[PDB]
Amino acid sequence: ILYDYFRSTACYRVRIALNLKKIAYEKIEVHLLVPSLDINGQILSQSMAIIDYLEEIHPEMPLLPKDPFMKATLKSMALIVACDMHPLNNLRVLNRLKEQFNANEEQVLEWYHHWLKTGFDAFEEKLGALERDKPVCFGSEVGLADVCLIPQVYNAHRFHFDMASYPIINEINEYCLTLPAFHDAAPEAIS
Amino acid sequence: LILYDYFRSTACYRVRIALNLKKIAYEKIEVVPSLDINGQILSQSMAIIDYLEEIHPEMPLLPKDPFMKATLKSMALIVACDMHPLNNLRVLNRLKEQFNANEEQVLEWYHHWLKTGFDAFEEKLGALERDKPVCFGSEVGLADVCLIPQVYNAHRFHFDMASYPIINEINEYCLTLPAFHDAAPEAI
Repeated sequence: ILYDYFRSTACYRVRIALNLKKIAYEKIEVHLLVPSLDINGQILSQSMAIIDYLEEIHPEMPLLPKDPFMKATLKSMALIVACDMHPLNNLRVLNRLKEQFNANEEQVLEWYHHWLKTGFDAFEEKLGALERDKPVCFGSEVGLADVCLIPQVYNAHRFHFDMASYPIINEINEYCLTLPAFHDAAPEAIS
Repeated sequence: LILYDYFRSTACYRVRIALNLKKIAYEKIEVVPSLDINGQILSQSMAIIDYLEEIHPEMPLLPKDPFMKATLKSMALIVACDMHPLNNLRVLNRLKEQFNANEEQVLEWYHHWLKTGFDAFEEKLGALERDKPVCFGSEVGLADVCLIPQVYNAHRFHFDMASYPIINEINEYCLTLPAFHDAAPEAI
């Protein structure tokens, strides 16, 4: 049982992860902990934690390489998104800017775009040191970094940030968006 | 094996601790954090620790049960994801740059995220069993490694921890152990 909010980036990651490794689950659409997984009564939060659990009980369709260093390297790229980007732009943060600072619309956008630039700069950076056979983050299979990247890029277009500066990312996103696992997990697919 | 380190960076504090718990020898350079493995560099504090845990399985920072392992992972994420990033220097600077925020406004911000996170953390703590002041069971783990340094940030910024009895017990206990004590910024 996945408890799901369709506008949630975190939830988008989980939805992709569940598809990629072809895990049979069961969705429960709610409003506004999401995502959260119910495992025979036992509830688990935090999208990165949720994904690592899946990865552990369902080792097939690995979202990470075996090489301990590469595994950690890809992980840290997923963290760039999940730690150095998403947290700053969460609805809760935008609202604090509005409460505390009565941020007008251009202000929220400038803030929001600021962390996009910083996060995509760093991401495309490390991206440039890896080799790939297709437009995925690394290698010849889609992984954890791609799982976290697609939802972040979705947010960026939604807030109309211009991706011109990030060719490799733009390619990977385009590629990934043609897989059912990604496509069917999109928020639009939900409604 | 090299660690680019800053003594008062709570992310590096997390890493220093894990290196100690695992008794891994390493060269420390005070400029982060970044781990330099034979010329190859790795950069996210949570990624680094996961690397230490795969490369050095012994002195496990997490239990074997997949659920409890995931559960403590998520508590660690409460801190690493829902707390620390919002209160990073770069963010505070941004508030003063974009909103010309003042001291007292920066503090209100900083404390709001402290409160929000500790509330959640203390919450999940209440559902868990322990035989000493650690997050879970009778051995320190990854959650402890992330909690202590966050707590340090809370004191450093004069945030009242009165409402988090368990957290406060854990912080106290863990700081009695050399692995934590010797990784603290004061020690550095």
